[PDB]
Order: sequence, then structure tokens, then C-alpha cells
Amino acid sequence: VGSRTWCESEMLFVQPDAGTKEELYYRVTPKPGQTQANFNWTPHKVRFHDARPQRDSFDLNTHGFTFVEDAISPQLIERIRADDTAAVEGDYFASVAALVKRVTGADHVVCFSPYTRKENSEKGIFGQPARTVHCDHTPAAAIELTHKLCGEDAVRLLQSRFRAFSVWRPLVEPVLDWPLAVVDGRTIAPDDLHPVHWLRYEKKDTEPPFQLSFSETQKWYYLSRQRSDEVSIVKNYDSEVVPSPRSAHCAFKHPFVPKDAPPRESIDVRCLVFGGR
Ligand SMILES: COC(=O)[C@@H]1C(=O)C(C)=C2O[C@@]3(C[C@]2(C)[C@H]1C)[C@@H](C)CC[C@H]1C(C)(C)OC(=O)CC[C@@]13C
Ligand SMILES: O=C(O)CCC(=O)C(=O)O
Ligand SMILES: [Fe+3]
Repeated sequence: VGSRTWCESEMLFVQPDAGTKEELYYRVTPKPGQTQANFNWTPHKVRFHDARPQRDSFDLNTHGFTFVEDAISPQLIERIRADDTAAVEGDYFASVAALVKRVTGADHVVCFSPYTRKENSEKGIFGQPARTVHCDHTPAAAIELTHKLCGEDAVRLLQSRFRAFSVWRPLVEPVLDWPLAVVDGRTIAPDDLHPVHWLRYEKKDTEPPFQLSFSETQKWYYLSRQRSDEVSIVKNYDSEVVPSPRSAHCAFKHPFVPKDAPPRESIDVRCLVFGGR
């Protein structure tokens, strides 16, 4: 079940054969009598390798994720846990953009779609830890978001280095239960990827994310006891041919944490990233 540097748990995947017929969709809040989806989630046991002993070795080009030290003030953290929207869209966005610029050297970073999560929250499923394995954007979705956020400039930006990240930070520390797991992007096979339309509304309203199916080839990691000063950057899209075009991520129930541990709290923000290395 566990050893010094790994543990075992489960996550929700899609079937390897999902989406070979029609487009997959999942309704977030289906009405009575409405069909919720044309596929089922399937749990699979996964071995989670602790990234802690090799923390500084993981790289956004090689692995599709990286961990970076970046302390923020206790007051910004309490403002965020208080759902202070102005603190998120102002101070925290600025913090994330600046962090991403240190890490990559990018010329331009655009933050969007922040989600503050709390273990079995009341703000719905996007305010709760993610239980299905996903990559936030397909290429089409990343391209669409660049047009939507960057206007005219997109015609030039989309032809050089373009990346999209999820930037994830614990708001209570250390994280014990429901840690964010990330996969070595070199171990994702193209057939593991399944676009799924998340219907927040009656109709498709954006381009979709990828949901993953399980494979024994996938090498899954987690950073044990992650602190509020330790930020996970998880790559959802990259225009450059690098060993990991993307990673994928999801939370899992940790087998060795006490039942009565406090709820996990975190904030994640997506970012479009232009230029850099
Ligand atoms: C339990 O829900 C999760 O596990 C994930 C989640 O928590 C969130 C917040 C999501 O946002 C998505 C899809 C995921 C990754 C889901 C799978 C949808 C639901 C709304 C925002 C869009 C958007 C920003 C328009 O960009 C897109 O490319 C389309 C997909 C996302 C990123
Ligand atoms: O906090 C979680 O459980 C999921 C976070 C996430 O999906 C993201 O950062 O894109
Ligand atoms: Fe995500």
C-alpha cells in the first residue's frame, strides 16, 4: 500500500475506448430525465511516487510540471480563503504572473479562471478537489482562449512559443489528504487522451479539456506534505516539441492520513504564457 517514497490509491479515468463513437459530454447539473453523459468514469488503482526526494529535478519541458518556492503573505492567503475576489484578480494574479516569468522568462503571462477549492465545499464541484484525471485544455481550447483573451495580438502570438499552465498552491498547510497528483508527460500516450465537453449549461459553450484513460505506462507523482510556499506549475499545453507536450493532474484520497485531518484548501489559476524557455 505504501513505502518510503510512494503510496497507492485510486483516481477516476475514462475508458481507453471512450470517444471512438460520438463526442463525449458530461453535464455538470443535469435536469431530471436528462442524460448526464455518454460515458462512465472508471476508477483505477495508481502508484503515486513522492516527488519530495527529487523535488527540484522536475522540469516543465522534460516532465510537464515543476515545483517552485514562492512565499506569499499570510494576509493575502486569508483574503483568498475569504473569497476576496479583488485580492485574487489583483494581487494574486500579479503574484502568479511574476512567478511564471521568473520560472520561464516569458515575455507575457495572462491569468484567468481562478478556482478556490475546499474539501467538500459548498460552491459546487469546481470549488472542490478534482477527482477525474484531466488536462485543462485541448489544443483547440488553448488556441480559442488566446483569441478570446489576446485579441488582435493572437495572430502573431500563436506562431511563436505558446504554453498554458495551471498554477496550484495550498491555502492550508501542509497538504495531507487530497494532494494534487501530476503525471510525467513523457509517459502519456496519445490514445490516453479523450476530449470531453463539460456542459455547465444546456449547450457546449467552449472547446473542451482532455480527460485521460489509465495506462500502466503512466508515471504518477505527488509532492508529499506540500506547503503554501510550494507552488505546483502543471503544463496544459505547449507549442514546442519537448519531451512532455503536457502533463495531466487530479487529486486522490491519501491512504495514510487521519480521517479527522482538516479539509484541504487550495487555489489554482490558469495562465497563457508567451515566449520564454
Ligand atoms: C471537476 O472539474 C474539473 O476537474 C476541472 C475543473 O475543476 C475545472 C475548473 C475545469 O475547467 C474547465 C474543465 C475543467 C478542467 C474541469 C475538468 C471547464 C469545466 C470550465 C472552464 C474551462 C475553460 C477555462 C473555459 O477552458 C477550457 O479549456 C475548457 C475546460 C475548462 C478548463
Ligand atoms: O485542486 C484540485 O483538485 C485540481 C486543480 C486543477 O485541476 C487545476 O489546477 O487545474
Ligand atoms: Fe485542472
